[PDB]
Amino acid sequence: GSSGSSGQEYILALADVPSSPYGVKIIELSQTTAKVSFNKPDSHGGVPIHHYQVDVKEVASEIWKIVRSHGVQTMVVLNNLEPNTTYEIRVAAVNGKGQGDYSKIEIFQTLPVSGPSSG
Repeated sequence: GSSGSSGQEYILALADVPSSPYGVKIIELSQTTAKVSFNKPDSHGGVPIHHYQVDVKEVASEIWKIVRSHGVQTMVVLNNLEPNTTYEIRVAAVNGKGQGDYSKIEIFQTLPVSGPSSG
């Protein structure tokens, strides 16, 4: 029939990448940080997702920053951002196969600095 390593290549070999996530929205937005909460993808690329790839950057800047999570969580907080500024973030599903597709580009604007003294 065949030689070399073979056996578990029935479907796991003809598998595809996971679909783009949904429900993505910023629940906790700050002047410097920004929390992005989303829901699992309506479907997976055959194999179980490993992690999510998030890419955020200023609508004016041309540098995309990649921030990986610490697991299969659908929630991640961003940092190192300027207040009163807007940034475009996109959530994608990355698995053994790879980075399927990016979800509807999201646009969030940090809060305008108010003061360190609770008011």
